[PDB]
Amino acid sequence: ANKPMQPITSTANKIVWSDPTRLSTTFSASLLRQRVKVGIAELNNVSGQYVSVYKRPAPKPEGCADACVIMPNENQSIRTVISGSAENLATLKAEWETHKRNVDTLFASGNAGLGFLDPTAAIVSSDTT
Amino acid sequence: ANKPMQPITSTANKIVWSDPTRLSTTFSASLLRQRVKVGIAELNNVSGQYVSVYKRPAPKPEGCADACVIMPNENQSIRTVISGSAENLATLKAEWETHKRNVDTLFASGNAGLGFLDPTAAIVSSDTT
Amino acid sequence: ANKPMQPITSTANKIVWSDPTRLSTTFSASLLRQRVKVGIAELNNVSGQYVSVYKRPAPKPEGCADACVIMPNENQSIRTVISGSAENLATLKAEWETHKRNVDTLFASGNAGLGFLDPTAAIVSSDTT
Amino acid sequence: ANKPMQPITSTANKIVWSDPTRLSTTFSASLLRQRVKVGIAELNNVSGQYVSVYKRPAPKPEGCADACVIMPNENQSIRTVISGSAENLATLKAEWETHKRNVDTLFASGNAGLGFLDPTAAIVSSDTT
Amino acid sequence: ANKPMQPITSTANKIVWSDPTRLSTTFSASLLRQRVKVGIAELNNVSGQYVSVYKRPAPKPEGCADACVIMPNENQSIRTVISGSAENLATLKAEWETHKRNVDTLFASGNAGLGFLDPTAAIVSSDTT
RNA sequence: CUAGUACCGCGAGUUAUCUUGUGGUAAUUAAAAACUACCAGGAGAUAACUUUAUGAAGAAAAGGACAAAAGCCUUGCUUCC
Repeated sequence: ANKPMQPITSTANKIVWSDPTRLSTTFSASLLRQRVKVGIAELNNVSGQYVSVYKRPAPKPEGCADACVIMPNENQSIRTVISGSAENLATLKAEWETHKRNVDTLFASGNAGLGFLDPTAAIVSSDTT
Repeated sequence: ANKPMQPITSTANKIVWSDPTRLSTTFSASLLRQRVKVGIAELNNVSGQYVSVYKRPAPKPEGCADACVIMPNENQSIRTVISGSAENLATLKAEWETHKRNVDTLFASGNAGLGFLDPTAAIVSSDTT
Repeated sequence: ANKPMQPITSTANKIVWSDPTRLSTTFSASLLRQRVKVGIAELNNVSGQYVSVYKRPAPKPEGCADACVIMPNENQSIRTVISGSAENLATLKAEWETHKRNVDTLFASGNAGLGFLDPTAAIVSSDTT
Repeated sequence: ANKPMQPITSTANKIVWSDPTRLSTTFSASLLRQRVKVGIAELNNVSGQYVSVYKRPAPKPEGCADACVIMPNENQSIRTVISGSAENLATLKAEWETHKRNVDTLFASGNAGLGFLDPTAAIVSSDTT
Repeated sequence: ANKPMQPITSTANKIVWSDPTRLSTTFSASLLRQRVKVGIAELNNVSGQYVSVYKRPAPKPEGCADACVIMPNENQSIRTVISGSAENLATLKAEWETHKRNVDTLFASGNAGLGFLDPTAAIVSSDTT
């Protein structure tokens, strides 16, 4: 039951969503479409840039029930860019799906968030046996 | 019990742990292997430096309960460097054990931390009778 | 038991012990008291340096050995420094055994003295669960 | 009873005592030994400077005590210098004995502490009748 | 049952092992991967430098092992370099296997180790009849 | 008192972090009086680099004599620093 956003800046190359209850949080997606001559063939390349921004209150040190004592907000941001030829969209979606698993198995379930990299983490590619 | 730290940076020359609860707490172990020349014999020397760091906020003058403002924190650092030939590790451990007791006599049980030195403390060497 | 040392050089800040039978073995403790001031608080910082020195003969020809080979000697040293304010000394002692515990589980039980590092070793915090 | 101090800095001339509970409380003694000649005979004069320092917090309460209003300390210093040849040390102790009573009359029992001189106060000499 | 080693230092392109009992013994594996351009047949090349180092004491005089006399150890080194395209690795393994056969002919079975070269020994090709 | 005895010092620079806090930049103030935002900056603690004490090591490419070279030298790079 997440709060849905509404578009704010609608443009042929950029749309920004923001939450009515919390105007601070945003999610903006921008596309840059380009035509590429990779070799003896002309191809249409697209680079979609998706960024989600959230301003959250700081840790709120313990034993501080007082309401109007207010801390500043840090910067929780996530940026993603997807670059690939349009005709290879079907196989590109496989890349996006497996990219999520690699990040999740390394950061979500792993400890990459705290700042530690696990060389023995098991990550796999899109290609299957 | 105690919350176990988890490594944040790992390297064959140094490893740094940190408390996931608070990142200020730190315990870093570093090594410096060295090949040391003695009389017609070559011996492998290892010098391991171990540092434990804690940020403790103020002494918090008692009487009144703490108002919710952060106290500037001081550094409580314990640094330990152990140097010796690798092959004499068996006897160096005994030297480490008696070293712990000697410091405990001066500091854990004495008033060394307050800045006082007792020239009558009982100090026992690694060699036994 | 172990042979006690007697004080050698009683200085304003440094006292050095030494075994009467073996003058090579020493245990010197030096104190440095500093006047440090933090936010609206006056602190007495104490940095205690403790050095344990032992000169150990070489591994001694393996296989066997007589009682007249007398190999050269090599330096075994252990230095620890304890830095912090005396105002919160009682809690400063808390990480001392924790620092003792962390090094023991990493160097005594482990093989860090040889030159190895164990990124998966159990390192526990001073604070309690 | 009274909490004893421990020596801090030891020197051939000066030794400083400080209280473990209150590091600021201080009793320092410094001696300057010198040879002087008056009746074509050398005399070994000893000058002993004794200083006692305490930091009494000024009378903070004004009806209101409160948990943690902390207002600064004041200087309470007592310095005594004892001079005279060690040859007449036996009678010089009696001089110290008399000096104590004379000061006690003016200050300990009288109102010299308030800042008043009593001309008719009873003052007696070391020499007895 | 040969003694197993564990890695000493890790690097992006270098791993070394050493025996805990004897730190002198080492085994270094270093890789160098580089992009090789060919006649419009792109290839990936690797260069593996494998070094085995042993410090062995010089041979004691014949007919006497009793006397625990230590000769200064000498350096024994075996270094191997493998270069080739990763695509042709499968047949390159046969190259390595054949290389062993030729060396064993001169070195192990033969006496090329003593400094004597035999232009008669059978040297077989990698490919089969 | 002064051959000695004995006594004294332990530190460089740059950068960042924390604490203290000298001035300046403007505000309320007739005001750089004093609180505030920034900088410079005296001081104490910590971290990184050149280099100090005193620095030391790790070859793998190049040139130097030479066959374009390696082995004899240094430099690229790194380590506590």
